[PDB]
Amino acid sequence: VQYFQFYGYLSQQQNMMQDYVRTGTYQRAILQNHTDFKDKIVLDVGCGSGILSFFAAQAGARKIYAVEASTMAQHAEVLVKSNNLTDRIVVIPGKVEEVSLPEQVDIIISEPMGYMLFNERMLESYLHAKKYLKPSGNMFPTIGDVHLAPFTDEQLYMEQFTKANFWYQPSFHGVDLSALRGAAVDEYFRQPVVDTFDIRILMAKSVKYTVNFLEAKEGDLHRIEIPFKFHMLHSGLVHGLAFWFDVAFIGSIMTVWLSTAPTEPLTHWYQVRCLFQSPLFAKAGDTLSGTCLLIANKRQSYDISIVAQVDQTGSKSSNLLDLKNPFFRYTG
Amino acid sequence: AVQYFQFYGYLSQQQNMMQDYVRTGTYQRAILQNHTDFKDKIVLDVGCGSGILSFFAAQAGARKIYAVEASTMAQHAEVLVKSNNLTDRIVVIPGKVEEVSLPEQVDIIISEPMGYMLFNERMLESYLHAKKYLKPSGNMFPTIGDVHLAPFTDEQLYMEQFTKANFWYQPSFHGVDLSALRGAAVDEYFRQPVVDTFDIRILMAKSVKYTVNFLEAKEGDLHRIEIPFKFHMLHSGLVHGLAFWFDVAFIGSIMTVWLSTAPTEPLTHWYQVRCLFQSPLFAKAGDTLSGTCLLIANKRQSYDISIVAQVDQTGSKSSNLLDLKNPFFRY
Amino acid sequence: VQYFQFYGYLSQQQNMMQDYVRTGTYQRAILQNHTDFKDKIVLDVGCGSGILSFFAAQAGARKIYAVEASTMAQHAEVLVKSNNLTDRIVVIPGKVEEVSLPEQVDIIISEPMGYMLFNERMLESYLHAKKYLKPSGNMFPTIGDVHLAPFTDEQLYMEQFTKANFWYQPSFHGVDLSALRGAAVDEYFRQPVVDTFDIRILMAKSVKYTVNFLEAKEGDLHRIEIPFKFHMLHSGLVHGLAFWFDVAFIGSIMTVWLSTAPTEPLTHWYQVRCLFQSPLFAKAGDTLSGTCLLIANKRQSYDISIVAQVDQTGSKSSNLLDLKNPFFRYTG
Amino acid sequence: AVQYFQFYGYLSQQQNMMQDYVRTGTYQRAILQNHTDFKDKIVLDVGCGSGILSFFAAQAGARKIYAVEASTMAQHAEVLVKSNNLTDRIVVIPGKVEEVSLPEQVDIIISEPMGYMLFNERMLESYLHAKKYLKPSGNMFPTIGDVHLAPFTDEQLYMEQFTKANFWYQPSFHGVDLSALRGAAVDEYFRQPVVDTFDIRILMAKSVKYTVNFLEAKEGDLHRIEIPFKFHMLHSGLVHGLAFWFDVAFIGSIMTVWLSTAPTEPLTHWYQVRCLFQSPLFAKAGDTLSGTCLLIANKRQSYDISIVAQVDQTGSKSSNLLDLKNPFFRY
Ligand SMILES: Nc1ncnc2c1ncn2[C@@H]1O[C@H](CSCC[C@H](N)C(=O)O)[C@@H](O)[C@H]1O
Ligand SMILES: Nc1ncnc2c1ncn2[C@@H]1O[C@H](CSCC[C@H](N)C(=O)O)[C@@H](O)[C@H]1O
Ligand SMILES: Nc1ncnc2c1ncn2[C@@H]1O[C@H](CSCC[C@H](N)C(=O)O)[C@@H](O)[C@H]1O
Ligand SMILES: Nc1ncnc2c1ncn2[C@@H]1O[C@H](CSCC[C@H](N)C(=O)O)[C@@H](O)[C@H]1O
Repeated sequence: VQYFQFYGYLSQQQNMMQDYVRTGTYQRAILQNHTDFKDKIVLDVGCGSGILSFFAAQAGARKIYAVEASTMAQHAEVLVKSNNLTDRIVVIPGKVEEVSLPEQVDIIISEPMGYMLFNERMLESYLHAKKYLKPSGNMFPTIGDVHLAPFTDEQLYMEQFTKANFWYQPSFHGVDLSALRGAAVDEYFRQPVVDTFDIRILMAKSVKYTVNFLEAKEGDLHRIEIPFKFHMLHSGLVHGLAFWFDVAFIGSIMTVWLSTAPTEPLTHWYQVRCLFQSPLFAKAGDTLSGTCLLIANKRQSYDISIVAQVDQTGSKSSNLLDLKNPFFRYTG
Repeated sequence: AVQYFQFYGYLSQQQNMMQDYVRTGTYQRAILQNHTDFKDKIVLDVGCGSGILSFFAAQAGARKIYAVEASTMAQHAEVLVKSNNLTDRIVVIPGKVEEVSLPEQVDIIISEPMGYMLFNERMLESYLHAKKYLKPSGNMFPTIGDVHLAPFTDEQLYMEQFTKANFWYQPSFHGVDLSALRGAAVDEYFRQPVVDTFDIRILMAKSVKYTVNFLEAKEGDLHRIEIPFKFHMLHSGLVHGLAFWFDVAFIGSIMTVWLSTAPTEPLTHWYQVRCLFQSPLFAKAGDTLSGTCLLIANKRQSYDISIVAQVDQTGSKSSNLLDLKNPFFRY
Repeated sequence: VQYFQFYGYLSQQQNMMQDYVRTGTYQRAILQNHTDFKDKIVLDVGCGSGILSFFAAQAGARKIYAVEASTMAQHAEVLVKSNNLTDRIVVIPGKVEEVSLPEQVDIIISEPMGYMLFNERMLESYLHAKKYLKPSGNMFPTIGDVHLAPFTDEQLYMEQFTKANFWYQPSFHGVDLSALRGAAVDEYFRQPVVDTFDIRILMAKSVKYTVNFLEAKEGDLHRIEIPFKFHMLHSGLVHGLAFWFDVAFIGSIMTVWLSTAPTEPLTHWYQVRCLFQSPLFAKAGDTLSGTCLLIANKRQSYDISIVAQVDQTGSKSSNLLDLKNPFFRYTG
Repeated sequence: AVQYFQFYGYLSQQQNMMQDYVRTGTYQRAILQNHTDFKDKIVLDVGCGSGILSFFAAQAGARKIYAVEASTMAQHAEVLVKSNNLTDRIVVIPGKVEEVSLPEQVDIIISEPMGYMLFNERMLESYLHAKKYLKPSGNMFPTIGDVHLAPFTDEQLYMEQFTKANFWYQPSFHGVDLSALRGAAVDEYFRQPVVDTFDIRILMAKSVKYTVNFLEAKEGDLHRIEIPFKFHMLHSGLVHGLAFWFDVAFIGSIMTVWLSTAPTEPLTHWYQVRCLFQSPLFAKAGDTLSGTCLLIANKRQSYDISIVAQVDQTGSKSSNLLDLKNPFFRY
């Protein structure tokens, strides 16, 4: 509930700000689309530091309502004063779903993307605020693609068992821990892995899943069924699925893309890998079918259910992951 | 706290404490080498986690061990009690020690309730709370706890933190002035305790110690903890803040056994904790550096931490707040 | 059979030579006992480089027969020539048990000590050569003590399981290896550990076992029964037994000791630890009883059988070790 | 050799080869990615050890795999075949490939018969021997093997080895002259191949490669192996000897896959092998350094290795023997 404490620290805000791909692209998108802003009314949902509102101001917006739920709002307000933008940017402390704007807006801007795009469940707030949009008003970003794909990583699916095996000692300071080995394995396999990777570990082309923020409703995000049918370009043991995302700022003048793909430069979102507990053997030619099912939970996250089978063999694999507790493997 | 008990509910977290040999092994050495403190006795383990301390209790020859765990871990602990044929003797009791009801009074309580700076997490309150089940002449493991503090010089540390805050002194970041929050940035980062280890060379005075005798302290003593100090400086330099570590003593019937987190001793998972002054104090050898640490307990289960210090000679004062909720693990 | 190749390399000879405790003590022992040598006849069994014969020459021996089985003999001969000792030192290529000396000798010198003293089984050659000793002739060294004692080392008994657990992977490149986990554990526990250690890991005073080279027969070394009864000075988990040895040069003038104890400086013999596969819990006061049984085998070594029980509990432990394949844990 | 087969009889030794991911993983990639070379075929694994290559064979869709192991390991391999339900398809056959009798001819032989310098251990002879069970148009894994060699400069190496031998140039060691064997000491140590890795910067010329096509070579070809070379020097310096590494290619029906032990490639358990000259040769850039490696097979299952080299410009020759029986593992 109070993960807003997390967003209160300037250090956390700094982290996002310093992601040049993230913050630069946002700026590019807005100023390169100045007509979507010149003397328009704006809603910045979750402004934090304010940076996005400050960009909307650069592009000529008349009025920008910058809503922030955390105590980061106080510093947003201090910033609007020293920049002398009190005439154009209004900070509103609170949640979008609880505060009241004095006016309908022309465009909504926000950076509500989490790991796997959906993590933190802020996109539901983004959508929630369409209640303030003027009809035919725009949203920045406008759409998001989630990509997923099969990977082969033997060493990653091995770290998992090497770790768990602490619990396979028959005499730790004289205690037999081996009865707990199974539960340890299970814990590590419930953890989505956060780092990047060589793109060569991929075994099929991604399949994408599109959310259009102009059309989608707040409740479309409680249950995200991602059906997949892969056509394996390479033979090997498949150790799980890799996920990444792209967002799109469709402006009047131009479409700008902010991509978090293994191919584009690295961002603070890295990529997310979900291991299978049973590797599937596939060969080039085969189809890897299943569905990835994302079920919104109480801890502002998603229960991930991944069912996959190789159509030719028929051998199958099913895994359940806990997105609120990931493993950050990124070191260098 | 809901998040605190979820934390110790992950096997990975229990494994990490267990994997710390110095900790895990000292406890065993403590328990086993004063077996008389256990042989044929009734034991209480407060927050037994994996169950590891109660097993050591069983090895010493205890008769009955009540192992209270409040996390999910309760269930995993009981599995281990079965697979080890200690169903005999180890009764896993799910819940908080405050809330459960043991059927009996105990000859000795054992526990590992320590956090960074000794007091972090505030489990010593629970540990002392459980004294209500302690018999007269009943021992405790640990028995006492010394907190040590000493002034340090480490400019690299100071710059490292300072330069982070100095992100917020920019005249235009993508054409945006952040300098107004320059102040607030320094405040926040320097509220952070740096957790890592260091070469003892960086220390500039014998440490003052603060002793808490667990046999005698009430739960409410820990609500306000006031640590005065007087450092007789031993080297001239910039004083960049304070380093904190703790020792713990298992005063047994046969032997005392220490578990230390001193920078001079072998490294543990607690590492050491340094706080930083926003601006270093200048001190000469032979000078006196004095002040107090105030540790006010709070709703949210920390720790509002205050450190005022002044070089008496020059009257150079420095006051600091510490946000134990936001450590900077520099390792 | 042809481990004599090993002793052919000058590098291997150098290694022993460079052990200052070993080579210095030998020298000290001989010259400090010059009367045992002045104009006496000597047999150096396994002279290698010759170093010991060269010491006997320094102490005034009339005649020294230096027997060497390996091709190291050729270099021994080259060395006797350049030192100009052809008059006093005779190199005889071959085994003691196969060559023939031209004469009975007054003293036998040799360094036939191996790991745990007995390893390599050269002491049987040392004893074998008593057939050349003049009655009331002496032997250098004269006696050896083997010491053993209980130790506590949790981390050492843990390396063993952490290693074995490679074999506890359910899917290594897709193969389940776990059926072989037991045999892996067994292999590591059959391996005596060679390094040194802090003496504080000891839990009882050593018990010694004495061989007197003046009296012992070649066949007393095929079967070495070492009965032990320890009185635990400390409480803890006992993870096996530590072994080390001492030898004694009992001269007319003086007894010199060459000690390989954890307390004396480190030598190239280090110390040998044998882990139990089941740790025994003991407390100060308790007796740790059992026998260590050393049974000479085909690979010029010893099968070690260690039976131990704690008398108070009655819980017992039995282990079998393979001395021809040790694990050298010594690094720094 | 009795000692060679005892060596691969220890699980620890099999584990060490398996743990080498580059090796173990390249083979898998090789087998699995040209599955057609296996799908529904009859396979021979020569010296299967743990059984690991035959399992990959099974995964590719083979029909019958004859896995010959000569060590104790035969028994452990069969255990794994049972616990994996591949009793179906993997027939463990104890003994040497030379001595056993397979009931059938095979569509493809697979093996990992490589040692340091490719040829060490001499198992390529066994590998090629097994061609007698190979059908016509039958493939082999690996198919070919390139040996690479190139001159290197590394004075630290040269001194390190030299200073060891210089123990034997002492006028009196505990009053004893060893200098007479000074010569013989240098001989011995410099017969040793140094096994470890190195920065590619130390190499002074493009490597010449020596290709052995396994599809075509008879067992007796490997008895005398003569490797001529001509290095067009690329830097002036002291030439301290030669570095040797090998690559191996799995020429499949779908793809070629290389497994390299190049100093430019990721490190493997074979590391790289350098030989040392007793005295370095001096060479200028643009100079030609030429000579030959002679590798004469011998009773005792090595390797008598000869290396003569001369800087043509100056006529500076250097001849060396290499004792593959005595490597100096400098890692
Ligand atoms: N439901 C909600 N209502 C108001 N603010 C919210 C919110 N959910 C998340 N936020 C805030 O939105 C911020 C998201 S991080 C984005 C920071 C800033 N917009 C930037 O682009 O750099 C956090 O500070 C968070 O506290
Ligand atoms: N008030 C309380 N009542 C019961 N258990 C508590 C508690 N406060 C903390 N704990 C539990 O006690 C454990 C402390 S960590 C120590 C674990 C274990 N005794 C060991 O030595 O490794 C955690 O599992 C935590 O969940
Ligand atoms: N049975 C035997 N007959 C002759 N020489 C033997 C032998 N058994 C072992 N040796 C030789 O004795 C040597 C033992 S190492 C001792 C070297 C030398 N005496 C010194 O003290 O430095 C080896 O060189 C070995 O080859
Ligand atoms: N001539 C021969 N006949 C049968 N097996 C042999 C052999 N020469 C060597 N071997 C065995 O083949 C193995 C080579 S090591 C390779 C092991 C396994 N194929 C892997 O890839 O990991 C050893 O176990 C060795 O004992």
